[PDB]
Amino acid sequence: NSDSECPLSHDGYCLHDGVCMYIEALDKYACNCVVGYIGERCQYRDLKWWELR
Repeated sequence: NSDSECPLSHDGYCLHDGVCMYIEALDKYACNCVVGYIGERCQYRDLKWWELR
């Protein structure tokens, strides 16, 4: 479904960008702020781009 529609809330649920995407009628939630904040719901490191990748 690519369900990431939670407008002002995607950036509200989280911190330094906030993005809500994983649900998919599975009630999932991956919250991916920015390459510099990712942990459970974006708050640890730049794992995504620099640290791990």
